[PDB]
Amino acid sequence: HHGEASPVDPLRPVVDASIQPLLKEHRIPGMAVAVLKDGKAHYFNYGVANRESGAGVSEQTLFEIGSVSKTLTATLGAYAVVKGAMQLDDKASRHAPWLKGSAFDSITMGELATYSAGGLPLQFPEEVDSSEKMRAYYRQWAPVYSPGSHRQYSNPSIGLFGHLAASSLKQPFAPLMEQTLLPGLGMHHTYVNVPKQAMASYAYGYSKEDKPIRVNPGMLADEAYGIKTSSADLLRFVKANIGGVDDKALQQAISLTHQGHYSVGGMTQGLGWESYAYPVTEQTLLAGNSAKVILEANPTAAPRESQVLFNKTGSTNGFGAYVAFVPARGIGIVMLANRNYPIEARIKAAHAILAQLAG
Ligand SMILES: Nc1nc2c(ncn2[C@@H]2O[C@H](COP(=O)(O)O)[C@@H](O)[C@H]2O)c(=O)[nH]1
Repeated sequence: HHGEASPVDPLRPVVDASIQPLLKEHRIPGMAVAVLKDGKAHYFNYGVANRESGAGVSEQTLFEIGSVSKTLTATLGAYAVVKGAMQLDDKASRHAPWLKGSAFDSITMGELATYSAGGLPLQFPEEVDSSEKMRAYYRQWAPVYSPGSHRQYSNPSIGLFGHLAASSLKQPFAPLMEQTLLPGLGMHHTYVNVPKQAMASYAYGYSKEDKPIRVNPGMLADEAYGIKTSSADLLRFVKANIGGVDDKALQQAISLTHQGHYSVGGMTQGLGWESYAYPVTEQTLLAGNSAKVILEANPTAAPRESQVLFNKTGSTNGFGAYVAFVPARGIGIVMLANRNYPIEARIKAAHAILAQLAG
């Protein structure tokens, strides 16, 4: 492209300098990046969304965001709190009579949401592939740790929280999310189930062997890791987490997702969101998002006292996402890739970009 005008956005060189080495190094087919600064959204797009169509990534491209979905699930849950349909200290079996008689008689909704129920695993056992088998699994589950004592990052945990939260509101999760929560968040290009009308915008994910893949149906996938969104919509969510929204209940729910419950090292666990004192060292940010924190059980420590950075990683077999933002500084970043590349790479690059945005 020698002789073409270079893009005019003065933030382009900052983003490029961090993102282009990322795409080359881990051979990422496409990434949509969106950045907030001084009340304005800046979109930077790289590569291709679908190798069959050759279509370039844009801020309208739909990516799987994996566990970033948990921030939306948690917001739905907080929304049920605000509406009075549940409290975080409710026993889980209050909201599901099929749970009465089990350990979930003594486990709170809050503990489900914050992966501190007592050692629920990261994933369902593979044989748990139906709603009936799911119910059986929960009723027979044996607590490993006492409730509240340990964080074990778990899809069955926040998955069940999302599920009972929607049950408290007398609506199935996916319609509730798409019809009430997401439109209130201004997220009109975000889906649990991507409709016919929007499929052409849906990227393919790409495995380590460069095979085109999309997320597999699994139990409570909708609740735990099943959202598809664009970088523009996700930046609207960042903005909603900073400036707020017009729906009064949704506004409260957003604030509730920021409230800390406990900490692990420098990370403080909120509802969905994980938070850090800002400015935050790269090492601290990497530690909070490390294999140790993600994969193994960690003891719960006292939460950080209520400036702050909020963040969440998301991954599926073919996608890698990350979002971080600092409300006190009006800055944020959304990075959505159609390849599941290392979390450490995501944090380092976001780290770097946010630091230059902070000025
Ligand atoms: N070893 C292992 N890693 C997982 C499993 N599920 C997700 N991960 C990884 O854990 C990290 C965090 O997931 P995320 O929070 O980004 O969805 C990602 O690197 C993701 O690929 C799993 O079942 N086993």
